[PDB]
Amino acid sequence: SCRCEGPFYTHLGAGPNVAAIREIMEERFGQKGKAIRIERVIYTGKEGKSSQGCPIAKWVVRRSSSEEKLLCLVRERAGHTCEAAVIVILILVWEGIPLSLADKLYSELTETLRKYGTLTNRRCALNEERTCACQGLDPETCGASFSFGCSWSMYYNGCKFARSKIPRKFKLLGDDPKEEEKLESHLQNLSTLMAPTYKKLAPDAYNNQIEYEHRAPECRLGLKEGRPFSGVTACLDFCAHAHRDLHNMQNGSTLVCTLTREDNREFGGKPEDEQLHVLPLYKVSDVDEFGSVEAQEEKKRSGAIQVLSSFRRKVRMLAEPVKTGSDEVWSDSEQSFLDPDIGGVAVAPTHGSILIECAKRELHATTPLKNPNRNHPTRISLVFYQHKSMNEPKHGLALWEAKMAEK
DNA sequence: ACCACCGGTGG
DNA sequence: CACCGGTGGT
Ligand SMILES: O=C(O)CNC(=O)C(=O)O
Ligand SMILES: [Fe+2]
Ligand SMILES: [Zn+2]
Ligand SMILES: [Zn+2]
Ligand SMILES: [Zn+2]
Repeated sequence: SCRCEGPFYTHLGAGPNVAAIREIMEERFGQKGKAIRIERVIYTGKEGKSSQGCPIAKWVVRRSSSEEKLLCLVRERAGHTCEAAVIVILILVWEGIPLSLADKLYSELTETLRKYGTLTNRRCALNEERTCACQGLDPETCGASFSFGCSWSMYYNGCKFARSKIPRKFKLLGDDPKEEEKLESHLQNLSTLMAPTYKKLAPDAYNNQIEYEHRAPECRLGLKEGRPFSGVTACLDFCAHAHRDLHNMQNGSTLVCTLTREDNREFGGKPEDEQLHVLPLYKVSDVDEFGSVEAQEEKKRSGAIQVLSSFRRKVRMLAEPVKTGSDEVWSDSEQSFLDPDIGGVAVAPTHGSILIECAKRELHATTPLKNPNRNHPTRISLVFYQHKSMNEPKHGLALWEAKMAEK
């Protein structure tokens, strides 16, 4: 209840002040002090974008040291003094899965998806004018998104598998059952590993996604009781333009596991290239977690908060909209950088890291790669989610069979 | 409003 | 190659 600004929700969760969040996260993660970093971010509502307008970052929150284990972005709600005055927006576990696992997933998923992977077009693959080339213009190499598990379907108002006699949640090109089983095993195993981390760090969101686990098990991933996830998307060097995951269930979240190219697996030192995760409607604070101006200035000079970097680069523009050859034009971010209130708070997720955010409510995006290449990607993101209305047994078979019966 | 959306099956 | 039809967002 409230009687006292951006989307309001508390399932990640929330408290009367920044200090309360620290207690909450210290309790959840188990460690105290340095291990947990909290950045205050400010919702401006003014979207950061290039002149074209594709995703851009204005600030990059980077892991400060090996000591930093948990990053939490918090939004202090303008004018509130209640028990949910400050809410958690993003949680990032730098050391999310074992590094040997992360190395092995990188290789295996890249190899499997490049040869047997089947494309999944998405509106967020393109800018508003549907004329950009953020993915790269080589069909064999361009960044791409692949969708697996279950997903919601307007045609059934439920799982897309409502008619499927034994559906293939991990359909690869053509036929090969053995390749699909191998891909299934990796992502099933990873789903299984990630659930307890999700329970631990975002229990309220985890609990919501678990409610109907026993009613619709056919629409859940994972091999062990506690199955919050329904679908997985693999994004290889994919530039996701600013969007919200509107199909996701209410009061849940998305877990994003990041895998990086081999030149970007050591703490510190720059790889080139690098893909960023962006909240285009936020700016960073004047002040650090505990309210010190000097402290936040130190982070800026040390690079824990990297202040970008207005650019003027050259890029491709398609002569005709994709609509569901090209010319060079130069892209600019001068205007987003002129306005202190135009947002673009980004994080640089590491190899093996796990990012938690309410992707349904928060506008978000990933930056385009300099030279996208899905066959040897700079970044692979593994995005775990549950869509709305995935609460019926057997992929909603009964419902549709019954709805068509009355006709 | 109203355009435009992380597919599948039978034929 | 053609039916099935929910709903946020500028
Ligand atoms: O790649 C991640 O950081 C973000 N992924 C998405 O926003 C998505 O595919 O819906
Ligand atoms: Fe998304
Ligand atoms: Zn673009
Ligand atoms: Zn309040
Ligand atoms: Zn299903």
